[PDB]
Amino acid sequence: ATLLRSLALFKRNKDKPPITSGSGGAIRGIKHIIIVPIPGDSSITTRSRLLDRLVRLIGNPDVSGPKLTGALIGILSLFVESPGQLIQRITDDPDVSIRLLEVVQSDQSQSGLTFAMEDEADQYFSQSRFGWFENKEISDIEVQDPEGFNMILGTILAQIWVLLAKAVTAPDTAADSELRRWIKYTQQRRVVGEFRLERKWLDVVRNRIAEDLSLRRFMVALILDIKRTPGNKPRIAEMICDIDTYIVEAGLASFILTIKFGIETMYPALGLHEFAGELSTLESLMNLYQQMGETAPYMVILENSIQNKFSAGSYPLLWSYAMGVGVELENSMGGLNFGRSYFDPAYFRLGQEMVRRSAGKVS
Amino acid sequence: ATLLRSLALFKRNKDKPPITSGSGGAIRGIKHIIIVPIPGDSSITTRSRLLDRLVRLIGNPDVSGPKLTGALIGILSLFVESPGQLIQRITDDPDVSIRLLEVVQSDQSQSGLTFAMEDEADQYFSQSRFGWFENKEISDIEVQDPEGFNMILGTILAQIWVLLAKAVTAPDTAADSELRRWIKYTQQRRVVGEFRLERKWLDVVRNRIAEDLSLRRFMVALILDIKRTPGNKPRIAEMICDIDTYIVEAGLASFILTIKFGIETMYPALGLHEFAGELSTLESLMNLYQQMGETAPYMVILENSIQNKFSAGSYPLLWSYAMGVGVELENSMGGLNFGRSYFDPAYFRLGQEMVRRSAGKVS
Amino acid sequence: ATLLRSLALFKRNKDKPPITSGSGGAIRGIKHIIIVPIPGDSSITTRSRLLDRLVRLIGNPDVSGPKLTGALIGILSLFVESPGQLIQRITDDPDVSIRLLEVVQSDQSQSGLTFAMEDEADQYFSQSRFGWFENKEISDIEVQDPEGFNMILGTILAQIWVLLAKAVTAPDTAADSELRRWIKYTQQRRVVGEFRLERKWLDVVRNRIAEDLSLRRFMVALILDIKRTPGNKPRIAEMICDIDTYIVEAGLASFILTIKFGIETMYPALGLHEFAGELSTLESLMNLYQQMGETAPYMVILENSIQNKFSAGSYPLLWSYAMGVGVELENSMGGLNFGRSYFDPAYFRLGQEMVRRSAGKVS
RNA sequence: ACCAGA
RNA sequence: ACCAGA
RNA sequence: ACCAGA
RNA sequence: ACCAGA
Repeated sequence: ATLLRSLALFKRNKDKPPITSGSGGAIRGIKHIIIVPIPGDSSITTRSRLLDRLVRLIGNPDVSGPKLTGALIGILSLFVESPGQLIQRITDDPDVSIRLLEVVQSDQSQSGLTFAMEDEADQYFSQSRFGWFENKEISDIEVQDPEGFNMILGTILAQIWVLLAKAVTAPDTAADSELRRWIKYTQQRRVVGEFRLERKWLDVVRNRIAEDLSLRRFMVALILDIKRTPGNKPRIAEMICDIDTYIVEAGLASFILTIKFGIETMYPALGLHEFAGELSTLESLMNLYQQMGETAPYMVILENSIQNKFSAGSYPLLWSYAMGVGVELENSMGGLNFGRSYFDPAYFRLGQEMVRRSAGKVS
Repeated sequence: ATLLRSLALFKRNKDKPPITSGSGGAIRGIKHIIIVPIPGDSSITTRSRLLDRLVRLIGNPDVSGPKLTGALIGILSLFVESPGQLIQRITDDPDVSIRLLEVVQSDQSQSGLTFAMEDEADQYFSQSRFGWFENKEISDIEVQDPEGFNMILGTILAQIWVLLAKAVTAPDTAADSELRRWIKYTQQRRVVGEFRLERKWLDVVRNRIAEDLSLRRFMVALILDIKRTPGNKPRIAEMICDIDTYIVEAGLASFILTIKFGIETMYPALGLHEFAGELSTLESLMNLYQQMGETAPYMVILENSIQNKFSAGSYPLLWSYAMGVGVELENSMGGLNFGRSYFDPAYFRLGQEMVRRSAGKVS
Repeated sequence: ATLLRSLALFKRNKDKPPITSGSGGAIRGIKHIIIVPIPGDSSITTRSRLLDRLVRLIGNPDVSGPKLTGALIGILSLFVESPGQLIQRITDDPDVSIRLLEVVQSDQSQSGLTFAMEDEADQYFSQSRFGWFENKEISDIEVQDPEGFNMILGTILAQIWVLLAKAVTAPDTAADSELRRWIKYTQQRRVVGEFRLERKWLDVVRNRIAEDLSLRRFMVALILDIKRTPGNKPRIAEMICDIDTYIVEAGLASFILTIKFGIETMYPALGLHEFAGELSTLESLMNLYQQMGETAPYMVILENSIQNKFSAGSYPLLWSYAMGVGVELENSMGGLNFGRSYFDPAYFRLGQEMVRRSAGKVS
């Protein structure tokens, strides 16, 4: 029986994360200065004016790659006291150097904001192609109370964080799903229902989160910082960690649903010998998933190299069995597109057959 | 059998609370000064006058967000000696900074109360839209005896704490349920039956408890402080912990009733293989429920991010089975609305069928 | 079988008493000075005169809340040497501060008693609405022998302690039950049969014990001190612990009779699966009942928050089965009112059917 | 909450 | 999220 | 890569 | 040495 433990150790080394800290520092890329307009000063009034001048900055076809990513990092961190020590706390991206600039309110400037460069800010912040709210009776969302801005900012962030859930997996067919979360935070009284940003504003951001990678690394790594906050989180931060249950494991559902339907049901069609090698390369992917730490449900949001390893192509037979168990059990699995060049529908029909045979067949 | 314990550890890490104390302090939100008018001095007379001038403050359409929340925190803590060291004892909310001000009685002021700012208090405390008692022959509820005020304050609090039970779950259809608790504390002689605040006063408060989150964090976290009081509690505090049995787990009844009817009855339709994966993701939610501590029955009152995890959408088949067992056993389960996009009524009809088949069928 | 012990631990934590000593001291209510006229000096004569001037104080419509409760605490502790070190020994109520004053006899005062304030006592102690004995040929019950006063005080206390048995559960229909205990202590020669206080005197006290809560906490917590007295108790104290067998568990008979008829009979209709979940939430209420200690039969006399947990609404089916077994077995169960909004008479008729089927049907 | 209990 | 619970 | 998830 | 592998 010496072949067995020599086989299991063979799959616990080729299916092992490589050890690190071997690069001396000659892998770091050419940097890229990005511009994140942080809120200026203690006062609430200028950070509501900053949010107003930076939401309509995004709804603009004339904004670039870095100017839009720095605009989003500028508004995804307005919910904290002193956002400057949050951006440099979170960003460990090696391709983007944060050069973040303070924005203070003024009555001299055209937009109303200067940089702490009085009119140079007006070329930073400035009709049928400007993205804005759906109730476009709105002109400005500048307020002066703290709990007003806390509910407006919580409304704007709650429909940028739900973009992250399927900006990279189902970008085009995300419009119906993300509305069902907007309905969720409206009846929870988390957000205000009036201030729904339109299809064209969100399609700027959803296309942006999909097309660059350092914006997603900022959006993921602050979520991981929200989770570590021990006590009662602040209420926008609780909302971001509430949206997070839709963002985790988003793009690993050829692996999560393989576990949920192929493994956990335990039909008699797992003792097939053709699965016996593929239950071990799925056992080792569950050992690998929990030793990657808290960055493991985001491996395809962060789009690292290790999500090729959790792909269903390494277990093409036991995955198809789990799609057969999956679409026969739930109504919700009927909408899942599983179109791959390794499908083998003879085990998909064997997956459905074990469910239909075991209808009233208590084990 | 190495796949089995590798599977169970996989569900005891993705269904695990994240470890904390990783934020250095850069998550804390922008603060918000709130105004909680605490009772002034040792004497009973000014805290009955404070209760009188602050109940009718709430029945007013001209009061704001923070002024109403500070009015409620002002009256939900009048039942203790020195309420100032209760508010700063309870409030660990990061979005609200308590600036609490002492209120002393006077004969110079219009309302009768000054701040320890003689007439500035009159703009703080001051007909068919002013909410007040149903027997609106009442003008004032200022008294001078201690046991009188102890019964009037116990009457006002006992119909604010029953608002919390379903302010966030069934806000609109709470009017018939909360009356059945008002009838309970009338025949127990806990409250006085005359001083029933009307529909329009309570709909200010029930809408308030629903729409902001730092008021609920104060209402929850003093309940958790009432429970820790070892000996005989004071009688208003015993009443709050008595109302508490209706506030606990309020919004988790897709999980509590899944345990009560799906699990604990133990019909032969739990050995279905389609439930075998969903009895383990319900076993791990019972491990998670008791290691969250004493803040776990209030997770949807506090509206944290972990009540998405106890949702019935993660076990959509075994939940529907338990609604089928549930509505067939009790008359009371017929009023429960369970309308979700994952219902699958083929197991709801299988849930009813196991009850009807097992009518006189002792195991 | 890992779901089973994970289920049983889930019900031994949500159905668990919360741990205590977490309040630093900021729960304690506003105090309330009460006036308990203790007997003055060693001599027997002034404590018989104190009892005389304080029984007719209670039969008076002009006495208040605190003056009546302090009058009752004044006479419920006359049976001990030095009653002053009994009141401050018993009262751990946080809402009532005992300010107890010594009463000495005199020939200068109108009532005959001064305070150790010669005429100020006459406004403390002073016809068809004055409650007094039924044989209202009696003018005074002042005596001079010790065994005379020991039998008069034992007569007055034995019809105040039987008020406590159902002052809070069946207040209105207690007049026929409490007479059957007065007949019991008359043929035992415990009391004197002549000195029966009338309906109108006792309806002052029974309404008082029902309407305030700190009087019941004094009446309960001295009963618990009577029980701890090791040797032969004094004879009035033996009588109070003799009345106590009617005061214990008074208001828990939807739980005691559920145990007595539903559980202990062990008909074949307990192996129903619909009861199998409700025999475990009744098993855990028997674990909870004996770890609450010696204050557990008085939880609804003390009216704490934990008697909502022993309510029949948490086991609405197995309770109705036990009312069906109950009213079919005894004549005495026919008088029990069990009218609740969770009755489900299909198991009440199933409860009666198991008794009628098992008539001469020895197991 | 409601019965009977020397 | 929605029932009943002295 | 694609579903559903108060 | 030769396949497939978001």
